[PDB]
Amino acid sequence: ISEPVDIKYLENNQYSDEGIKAYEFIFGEDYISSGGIIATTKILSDIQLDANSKVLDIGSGLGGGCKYINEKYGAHVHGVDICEKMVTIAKLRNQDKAKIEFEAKDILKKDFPESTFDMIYSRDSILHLSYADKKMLFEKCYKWLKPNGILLITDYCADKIENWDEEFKAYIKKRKYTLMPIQEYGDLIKSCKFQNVEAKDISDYWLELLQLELSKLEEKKEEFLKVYSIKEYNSLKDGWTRKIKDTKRDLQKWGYFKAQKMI
Ligand SMILES: C[S@@+](CC[C@H](N)C(=O)[O-])C[C@H]1O[C@@H](n2cnc3c(N)ncnc32)[C@H](O)[C@@H]1O
Repeated sequence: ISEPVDIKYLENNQYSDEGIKAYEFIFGEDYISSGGIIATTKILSDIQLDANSKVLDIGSGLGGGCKYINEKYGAHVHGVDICEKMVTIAKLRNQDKAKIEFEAKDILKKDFPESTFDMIYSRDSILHLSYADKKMLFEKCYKWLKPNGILLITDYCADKIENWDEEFKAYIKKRKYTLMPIQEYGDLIKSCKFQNVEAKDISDYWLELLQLELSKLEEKKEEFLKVYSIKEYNSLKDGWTRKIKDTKRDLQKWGYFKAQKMI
């Protein structure tokens, strides 16, 4: 590992208990990333799997994606997340599902046998890894996939650094994200031998999601304050305000990546 993820920093900041619950409010139950179940439905709309398939979710969070994939396809699903408190919640909320497993571990410390998974799936999680660690992860993913297996990712991406301003640099620093442009990210995946690579800019869709997420939040302000704090309310509102502004100027981007292991 080049740059270990700062687990304690994450737990104390972006993924505080209060922060996680605030994300669930804005995205919907079981989700802490863009679009919640809405985006998940769209992202998986072309994917075909069955009850005998095996899927890895890298950065499984509270388990929404795993629940969805298992519900839609009946697949065996294995979610990995570095954050143990999340994994604990994911387990507690999915005790009914024999084909869903969650594991608390840094994905970079996981080893899976060659040809384990029909699909490797990751939603806004790889942004936590340094460039070198992204590359190491993609090389592992290539090994872990079955022949013809699919890698399917959404992730935050960015413009070149010379166009970053102080407020954007501050956000990146606060989040400990490592972002890069979409086509560079696609190139990294290609360099690991993946074929049929698609590296697509879905920022227009991202903006659609952000706008409705924010308007619903503001409509429900008084309700939010009954259960959660004004601090978390303003954190969400200001955070979405800046994401909307920064995607409109092409600074913060949403990338979609699909690739296939071909022998
Ligand atoms: C923005 S959340 C998204 C979670 C989930 N995919 C979702 O859509 O709700 C990013 C997740 O990546 C996880 N994560 C960060 N670094 C990781 C690593 N090295 N290995 C596994 N998970 C990691 C975090 O703990 C967090 O749950």
